[PDB]
Amino acid sequence: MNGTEGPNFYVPFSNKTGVVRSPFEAPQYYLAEPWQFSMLAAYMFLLIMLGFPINFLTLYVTVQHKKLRTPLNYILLNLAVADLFMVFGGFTTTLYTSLHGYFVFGPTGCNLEGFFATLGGEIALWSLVVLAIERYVVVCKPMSNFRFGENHAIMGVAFTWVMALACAAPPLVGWSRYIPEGMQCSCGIDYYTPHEETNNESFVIYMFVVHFIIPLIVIFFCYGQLVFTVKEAAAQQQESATTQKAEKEVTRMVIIMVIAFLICWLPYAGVAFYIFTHQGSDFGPIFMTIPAFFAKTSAVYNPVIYIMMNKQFRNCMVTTLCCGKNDD
Ligand SMILES: *[C@@H]1O[C@H](CO)[C@@H](O[C@@H]2O[C@H](CO)[C@@H](O[C@@H]3O[C@H](CO)[C@@H](O)[C@H](O)[C@@H]3O)[C@H](O)[C@H]2NC(C)=O)[C@H](O)[C@H]1NC(C)=O
Ligand SMILES: *[C@@H]1O[C@H](CO)[C@@H](O[C@@H]2O[C@H](CO)[C@@H](O[C@@H]3O[C@H](CO)[C@@H](O)[C@H](O)[C@@H]3O)[C@H](O)[C@H]2NC(C)=O)[C@H](O)[C@H]1NC(C)=O
Ligand SMILES: CCCCCCCCOCCOCCOCCOCCO
Ligand SMILES: *C/C=C(C)/C=C\C=C(C)\C=C\C1=C(C)CCCC1(C)C
Ligand SMILES: CCCCCCCCCCCC[N+](C)(C)[O-]
Ligand SMILES: [Zn+2]
Repeated sequence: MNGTEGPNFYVPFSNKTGVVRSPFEAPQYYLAEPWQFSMLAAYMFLLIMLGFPINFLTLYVTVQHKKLRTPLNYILLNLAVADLFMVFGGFTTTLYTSLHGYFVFGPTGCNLEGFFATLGGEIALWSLVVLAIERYVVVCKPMSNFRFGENHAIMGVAFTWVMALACAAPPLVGWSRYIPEGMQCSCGIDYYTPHEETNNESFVIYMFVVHFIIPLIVIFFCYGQLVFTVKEAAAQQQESATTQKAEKEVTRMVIIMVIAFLICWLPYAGVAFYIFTHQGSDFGPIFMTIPAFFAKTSAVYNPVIYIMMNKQFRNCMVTTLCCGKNDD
């Protein structure tokens, strides 16, 4: 056996030397150097100390400024909340797990870490869908005399929560399950075992198809409509050069957010898909540790892209932080 399966775990280390233990029962220092566990800990600590203030700040600045009530403003507020859930719901646990080198909080700890990570990632993915569609509607206005206003914004946000929970929750109640990965200090979906009792196989398929591929199809479609229009379907829409310059700011930003997501999550995606199609194969704990922990920057990069690429949000922020002068 290249790894060590247990009732509820899969250590990617051979147990021929009898050293393997359950990531729920004892430290995993046999897996790698303890200074590496300190690196993860240190890492999570930074993510928490960065993620807590940039998200809250985003959330706070948005609420405080009434003029910040467009679909973008709404979507980014939504991410800010999603990220605070990742930070406080998940990262605190992954931090503490890294410090002890195992899930001292047992499977309940693992569920927290896996849930909020999955939730935050998916909320970001589906939010991208809502934005692309909003860019589509606002930049090409295909449907009739329609208004993607505040009302749809709310419906947009609720929508992201629905899809994301459709992915993150089922493994909490019997469809697949959260399971330790890599050095055993973070938890992901079970790509590792078939465990037919929780119908693992069918969940992983559902996840990759509905919670990765489909959303990418939708965004790709929208991206199609925008390239086309910015080309020859907009010169007939008489888009005044004055609005386009502000609607191109926002369009560029969404595109960057989409690229950042791919940069952040594809590596995890690939390893997961690999493991899934090579169960039992010989891979170490480092194979998934790097992509998994890297993906956790998803809790941080969005508000930063926001601050850096949306002048209106930026100015409001400086205003909030400087009190009065640097508004809404
Ligand atoms: C655990 O990992 C090892 C690799 O580290 C996997 O073992 C590999 O298994 C394949 C078959 O699935 C072996 O291929 C066979 O090679 C012989 C040559 O003697 C050939 O006649 C067969 O037709 C076939 O091609 C491969 O050699 C083997 N690698 C080694 C060196 O062990 C294994 O599948 C993984 N899981 C298990 C079973 O523990
Ligand atoms: C990796 O292999 C090691 C041993 O190579 C596994 O740990 C060992 O597990 C055995 C069987 O559970 C333990 O033996 C116990 O013996 C008493 C006899 O009084 C019996 O009453 C128990 O039911 C049990 O059979 C043994 O203590 C333990 N060895 C130690 C101390 O490490 C280990 O479980 C394997 N990794 C995993 C968790 O898959
Ligand atoms: C230098 C990399 C060459 C190895 C490429 C292997 C391609 C095997 O096709 C499998 C299809 O998987 C999708 C993308 O492939 C990337 C790695 O494949 C591993 C499968 O998870
Ligand atoms: C640090 C902990 C992590 C990364 C735990 C779990 C992550 C997932 C189950 C991720 C799922 C996916 C997302 C969020 C978006 C890209 C596709 C996906 C299905 C791999
Ligand atoms: C539905 C399939 C999606 C798979 C996405 C794959 C992205 C590639 C990322 C690196 C994976 C390569 N590998 C084998 C080292 O894991
Ligand atoms: Zn409306």
